[PDB]
Amino acid sequence: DRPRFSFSIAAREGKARTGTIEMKRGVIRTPAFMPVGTAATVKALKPETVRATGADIILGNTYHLMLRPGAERIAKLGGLHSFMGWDRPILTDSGGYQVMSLSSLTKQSEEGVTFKSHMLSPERSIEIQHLLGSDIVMAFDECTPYPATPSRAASSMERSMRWAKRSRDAFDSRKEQAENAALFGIQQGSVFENLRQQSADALAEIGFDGYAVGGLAVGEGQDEMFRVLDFSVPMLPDDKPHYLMGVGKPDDIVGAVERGIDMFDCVLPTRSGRNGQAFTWDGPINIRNARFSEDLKPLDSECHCAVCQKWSRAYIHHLIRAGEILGAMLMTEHNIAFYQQLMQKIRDSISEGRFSQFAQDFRARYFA
Amino acid sequence: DRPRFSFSIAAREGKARTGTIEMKRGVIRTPAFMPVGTAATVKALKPETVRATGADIILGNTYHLMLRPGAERIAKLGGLHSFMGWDRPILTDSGGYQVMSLSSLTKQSEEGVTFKSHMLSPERSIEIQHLLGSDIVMAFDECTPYPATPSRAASSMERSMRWAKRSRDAFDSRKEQAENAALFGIQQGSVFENLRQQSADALAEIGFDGYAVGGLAVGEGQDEMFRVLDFSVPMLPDDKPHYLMGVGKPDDIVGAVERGIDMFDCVLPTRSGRNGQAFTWDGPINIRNARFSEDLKPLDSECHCAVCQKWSRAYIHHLIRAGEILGAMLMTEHNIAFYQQLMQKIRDSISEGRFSQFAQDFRARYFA
Ligand SMILES: O=c1[nH]cnc2cc3nc(NCc4cccs4)[nH]c3cc12
Ligand SMILES: O=c1[nH]cnc2cc3nc(NCc4cccs4)[nH]c3cc12
Ligand SMILES: [Zn+2]
Ligand SMILES: [Zn+2]
Repeated sequence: DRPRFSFSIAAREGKARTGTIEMKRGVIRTPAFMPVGTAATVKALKPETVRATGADIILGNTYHLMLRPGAERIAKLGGLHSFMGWDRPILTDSGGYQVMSLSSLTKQSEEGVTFKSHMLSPERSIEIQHLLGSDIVMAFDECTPYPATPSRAASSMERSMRWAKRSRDAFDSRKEQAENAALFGIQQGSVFENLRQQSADALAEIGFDGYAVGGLAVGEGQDEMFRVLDFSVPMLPDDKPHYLMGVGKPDDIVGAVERGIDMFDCVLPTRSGRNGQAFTWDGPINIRNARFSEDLKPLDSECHCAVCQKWSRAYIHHLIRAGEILGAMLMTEHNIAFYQQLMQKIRDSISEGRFSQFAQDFRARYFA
Repeated sequence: DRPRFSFSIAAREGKARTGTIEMKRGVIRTPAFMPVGTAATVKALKPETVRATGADIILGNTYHLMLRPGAERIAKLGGLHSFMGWDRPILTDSGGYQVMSLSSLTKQSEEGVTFKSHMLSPERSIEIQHLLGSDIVMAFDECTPYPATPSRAASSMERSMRWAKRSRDAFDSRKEQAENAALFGIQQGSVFENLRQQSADALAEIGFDGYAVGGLAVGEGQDEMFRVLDFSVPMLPDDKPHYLMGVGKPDDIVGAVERGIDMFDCVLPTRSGRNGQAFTWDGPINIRNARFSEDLKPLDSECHCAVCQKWSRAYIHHLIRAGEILGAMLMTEHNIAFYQQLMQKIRDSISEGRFSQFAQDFRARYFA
């Protein structure tokens, strides 16, 4: 039987790593991309389809779920896995990020955040994630807005570290959760090296199963994000997974792996898929464009997904233009599959010591 | 290799029949329910899922398709079957019914109907259905509104019979179509027995592969519809399929089979599914109802569909309330599967000479 949590690194190249996270509900191949489940569903996909794309784990947003059906109700119904029909690992977010993003009349304090649906404390967040039956639980933090002054970034980071300790204690106080789930801490500090160091030190002292880099992908742009990752990731414990929250575009993922990131999530493949954007190895295309109206080729010429085996650009163009549900289904399946194929190529190239070459080849073609 | 068209009756009970239609693209078990494909998709379902429910044939609406992408474009892309990924038979409607329903500034004449997208003649309709690559082609007719005076019903029916002859000639003039597809005529005459007789006589004189009962399910109600079917269906050639257009609710289907109907279509399982209505053997339920919020039972206790094997009422309730695409997917798959299971029970009971008993048992439970 698999352990609660075991991260093993099988191969390395520079700062990049490939390996596995073993958990009770399954094995996660790293670097990993986690499709996002909002409101207990990866939009427009049955869980079996999500698995068919290659996903080992999904991210469950807790924000909508804690509102409806409610964490308690989901617990009564047997937990999130049973509820939505996904039996593999689920990483849940804390709910606090989207509270700041989607709620109104929010009021912050040292205790937590109070909000009106469109009080969430570290303790309540951990409890909600428990009630959902989360496999990987995120500490409740505060994502510092960008740009931030050094003073405000420091104050925000310091609060987040206090909340990280509270998250740790709440998690540990619940026997069933502590024995069956894992807990990740989140590094803050904006773009400031000294604050990032203090945050990493605080998190490592508390001790977590994995470490996220927070406070990025919030408007700073790729150059600045990469610059911050350059010094921030080496501050985290090497022997634990590194999770870059909310990232991202294919090129962002490749660059982040080059800098030591092991885990990713974003709504981009799902959300932009329903909007008409399809990822290809020659860069993204918008299937709504009239140039695809009679194009019999698949979305991507090399993609192994079921959509590219069966349907043409012309048909998917028609579906998206017509507002048909099947359009969203096909675009989303392809995009998630593309992301998983990207992760597989990344893992294989690191394992073979040719990831640097892959990154170069990928960029040359993707941006040709 | 299968013939262009062969209808064989394997068993009978009263006016009810069960058998098969053999065509080049596949065999159709009768009595048959045809899921409706609007804009080249059965809403929220991949074709493989439509087939998995038990469907042998789908109905392709031509109205939206002749507007976008256009019949000519679909022909250039290889035809409707290739376009949407359904390789089994497709019955196409003439496009005229929805022109009267969905278009504005329509102008009728003996030549056909002129309309503004939100001239369609018998010849153009048959050509469009050819360009789509239809297996069963519907004659272009006029659905007389209800109620209709005897004079207006007569004039409308007479025009429809003239259009039926024009449809026949257009179909026969095109070698590829005449050799590979079938053509159905449509009986009109409103609720009037003498006009129904004249219409049946006219259609039989022209000669068709199958005969539809038109002009019903247009507001008359079940009692009146059944009364008209009582005298109308026996007027049609016994050795050819009988198709009741636009029907319908499960009880309507059962009663229509009792009166000699072999083929059905309606948007009810697809459309009402997305709205929240789920069919069960104990009658329809609306999954949005709060009473289902914590109900762990499947949509129906006996249903063999994949949805009822995997997901609870509680989950589907949540999805539909949240406006999630997966909600529409699951509801539609179940409803279409329910309809196919109904047709299977009908076919089996006729084959076993116990259909009368089945109809009684069905109604007693469905309306309990
Ligand atoms: O520090 C963080 N803490 C907890 N959750 C996060 C989620 C995050 N998502 C993004 N970027 C993606 C976006 C989602 C919505 C606006 S930007 N950056 C993120 C940072 C954090
Ligand atoms: O005589 C007909 N001719 C050609 N198409 C039809 C389609 C039909 N669909 C219904 N009823 C279902 C409805 C669809 C829209 C409003 S009622 N009745 C129908 C009658 C006809
Ligand atoms: Zn693909
Ligand atoms: Zn079912």
